[PDB]
Amino acid sequence: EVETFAFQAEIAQLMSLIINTFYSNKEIFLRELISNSSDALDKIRYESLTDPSKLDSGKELHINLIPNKQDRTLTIVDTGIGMTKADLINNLGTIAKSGTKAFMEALQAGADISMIGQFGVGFYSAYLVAEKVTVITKHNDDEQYAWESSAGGSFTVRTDTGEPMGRGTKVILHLKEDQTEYLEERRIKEIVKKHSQFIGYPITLFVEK
Ligand SMILES: Cc1ccc(C(N)=O)cc1C
Repeated sequence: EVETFAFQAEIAQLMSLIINTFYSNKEIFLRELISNSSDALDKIRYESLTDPSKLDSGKELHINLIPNKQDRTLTIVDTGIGMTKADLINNLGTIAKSGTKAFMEALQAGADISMIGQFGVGFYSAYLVAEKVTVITKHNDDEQYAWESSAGGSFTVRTDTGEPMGRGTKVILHLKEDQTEYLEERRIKEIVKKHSQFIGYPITLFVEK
């Protein structure tokens, strides 16, 4: 059972701008996704300070980066708070309508795409490098769901029958053919060191056979 939804017009416009604007500094997508993971880990940590059972679904608070050259995917995994089905549908837990409005006003006023995270819509920078994004998520208060979009104005949500996650979010980037540098260990290490050096959770870069 797959449900297909239309993006709000403003979010579709944000995604088309990200896909179509000439902008060479694409590597910032990874900083934005890691920042979102850190924010989600902060939320479950805060909840656990008054209710330790919030971590019954997993005590470890971490971020994993998993490149797969055979599938041409880069996956960002975190054990943060996750997202309910309602959160997924409501722009992955963001205020993306008002954030897009502010972002595009900033762009016409001199800003560049790298400042997207200051407007709460950094997730959509994934489309700088990915032709399709799949988001698998599990929140303590809901079941495990898969969101997916290749842009083009629509996204899908379905219950996920894949590997149970316990709690957290996996962002699977199906990379564009010309963006495979983001599967190379030395390139990922460079970006993490440049942009994510002060993230307060362990970031483990997995290696491949
Ligand atoms: C937009 C978004 C996507 C994934 C996560 C996460 N890693 O929980 C958080 C946000 C705000």
